[PDB]
Amino acid sequence: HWGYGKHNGPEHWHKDFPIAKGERQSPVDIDTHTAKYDPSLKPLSVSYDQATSLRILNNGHAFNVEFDDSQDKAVLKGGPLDGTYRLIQFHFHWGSLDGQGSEHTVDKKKYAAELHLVHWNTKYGDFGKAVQQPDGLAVLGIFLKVGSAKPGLQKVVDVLDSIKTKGKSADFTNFDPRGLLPESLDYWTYPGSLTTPPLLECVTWIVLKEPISVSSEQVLKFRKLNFNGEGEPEELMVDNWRPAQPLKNRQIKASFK
Ligand SMILES: NS(=O)(=O)c1ccc(NC(=S)N[C@H]2CCN(c3cccc([N+](=O)[O-])n3)C2)cc1
Ligand SMILES: [Zn+2]
Repeated sequence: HWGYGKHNGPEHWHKDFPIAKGERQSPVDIDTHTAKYDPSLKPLSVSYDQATSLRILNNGHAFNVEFDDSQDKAVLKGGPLDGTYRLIQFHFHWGSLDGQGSEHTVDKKKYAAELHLVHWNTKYGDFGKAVQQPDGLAVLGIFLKVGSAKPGLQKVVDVLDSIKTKGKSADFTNFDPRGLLPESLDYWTYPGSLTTPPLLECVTWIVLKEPISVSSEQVLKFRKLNFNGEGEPEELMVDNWRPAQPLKNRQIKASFK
C-alpha cells in the first residue's frame, strides 16, 4: 500500500523495500560543479521513428504510455550504454505547484515535472529479467518547466480526462515520443535505481540538461488526475515524486564540456 500520501510516502517505503536505503538509489541531486565531463562518452542515439504506442494507463501512481516492445522498434543506444535498450513506456512525475515535481534536481533546483522514458536491455530477453541486472534498464529523464506549450504533449493532455482514476486505460496508438525531446541531447549519467518500489538497482540514468517547456494549462490537466479508483474519495494525483537520495560512492558524468 505504498504511495505519496501523508502515511505511505517515500519516508515509509524502506519498511516493505529495505533497498530504499541502498548504495545506488535514485533520484539524486546533480551538482553541476562536481559532475565531470567525460570525453569518452558517446552521443546518445535515440531511434524513435518506428515507435508503436499502444495504450495509456492510470496505474494509481502516474499514467504510463505503453509501447509495443515485442521487437526492436524504438531503441536507445550509445552514450554510456553497451548494446540495445527497447522503449517499453514513458510516464511523468509532477508537483501540486510549479516550484516542485521533478525527482532529479540540478544544484538543488526542482523542476515542475520530469519525464521518464523507460528502456530495457535486449541482452536479457524480457523486462522482468532485465530489472534483476545492474545494467538491465536505461531511463532517459527530461525536465519540464512551465512556459510556452509543448505541441507534442497535447495529444497526451487531451486523453487524461478519459483515464481520471486508477485502473482506467484508453487506446493510445500512433503517438510519436520524438515530440517530447528538447533540441539538445547533452546529458548527465550515473548508475541508480527505479524511483518507485520495488526500487531495484538496475538503472543507467541519462538525464538531459535542457528542459522542455510546457504550458500552465498542460500541467494543470496532469494535476486533475486521481490516485484513487472510480467512486472512491477523490485524491488529486499531485506530488508523485521521490526526493533526492544520497549519492554515496557514485560519480555523475557529463557528456558536455
Ligand atoms: N520512475 S522510474 O523511471 O525509475 C521507473 C519506475 C517503475 C518502472 N516500472 C516498470 S517499466 N515496470 C514494468 C513491469 C512490467 N511493465 C510492463 C510490461 C509490459 C507491458 C506493459 N504495459 O503495461 O504495457 N508494462 C512495466 C520503471 C521505471
Ligand atoms: Zn519515473
